Amino acid sequence: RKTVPEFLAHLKSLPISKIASNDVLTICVGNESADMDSIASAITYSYCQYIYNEGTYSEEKKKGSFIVPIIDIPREDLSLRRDVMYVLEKLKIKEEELFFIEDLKSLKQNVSQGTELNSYLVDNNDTPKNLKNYIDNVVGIIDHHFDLQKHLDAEPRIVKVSGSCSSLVFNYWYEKLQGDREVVMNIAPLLMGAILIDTSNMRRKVEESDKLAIERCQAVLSGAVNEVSAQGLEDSSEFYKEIKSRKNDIKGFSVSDILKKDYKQFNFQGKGHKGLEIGLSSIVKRMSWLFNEHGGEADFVNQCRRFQAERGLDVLVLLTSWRKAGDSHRELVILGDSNVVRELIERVSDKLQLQLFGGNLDGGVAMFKQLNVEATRKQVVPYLEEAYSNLEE
Ligand SMILES: [Mn+2]
Repeated sequence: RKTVPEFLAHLKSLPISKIASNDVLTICVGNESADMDSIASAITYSYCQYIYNEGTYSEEKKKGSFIVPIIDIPREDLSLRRDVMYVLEKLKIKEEELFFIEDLKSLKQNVSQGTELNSYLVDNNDTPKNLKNYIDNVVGIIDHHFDLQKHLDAEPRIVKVSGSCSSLVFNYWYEKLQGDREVVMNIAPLLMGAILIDTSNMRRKVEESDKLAIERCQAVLSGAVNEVSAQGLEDSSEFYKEIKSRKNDIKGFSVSDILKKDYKQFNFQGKGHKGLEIGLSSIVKRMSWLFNEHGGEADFVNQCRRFQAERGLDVLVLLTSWRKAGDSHRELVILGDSNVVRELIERVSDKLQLQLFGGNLDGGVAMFKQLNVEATRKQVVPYLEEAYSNLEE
């Protein structure tokens, strides 16, 4: 019975032909932002599949093959997620045991050209754009984002409301593993990392899936007890503070690091035959902090324009958020051609309750207080998409 690092090291020790089966190599990948949820969900799916197939739950059912968990970023970018590093350290998962974009490319390169590369998707429901030329078929989906209604024949195909995708992944596998306590012990830090960050320690965005996953972890982590003490929840709170603090820590990172470490890119289809290439970076510190840490407004904006150019974007959006004295604050900063950016912002300003504090839409760089403090990137993207659909051409 291998632990999670032992399972990962075992995959690393195998020839690709023993990972693949009948000319199919199967992976599981999260989304291009590679946050805690994407990383935890991918590793969990893959590890649970391994345990399931090796065990007696799968008897008189038949056993597939290994699933390689993928983290969809360059290996070097892992360190930008200090919260994730901390949680991986708790499980003794070494970075050299994990599989990143480089590894997936080496896989695709080192396997025969006739071998199909099929993917489970977790924390997304269509293939990340950067992997479209690597992945042949989507075979299963577990996600909690807007349902794009693709891959309707996926097995499983779970796209449902959840604070954390990881809750859905875990509950799915927990049933199949008949509550296997060892598995739960072996993944709990990674699972709870994702659930607690995504739900702000089970205080925001909580759904029945998250409540169930937590209940299941508590039962195991407690073991045999005559009464339930406060200690488990106290430990959960200390762990939350550690991960939240580290997610909130971007000191010492470059502007490019900050922009790329929680980033999603889209192409919006509009009335024009050419779409809008748009990237959105979600950031944990306010603009004045960012400026002060990065040589000032001018220097900071210069580095943003560089990142925009490098990623081939028509529009770059920065979404900041933070909490102070118990209250949420948000800002939205947009960079792009004055025409498109003015029209987009003018169409979403009411819903997002945007108040200009710097720049000018006509210059193509503008900075807004966002008084709709409930709206995250998950909401902002469709608002912008709708706005873009209304633009003439
Ligand atoms: Mn998620």
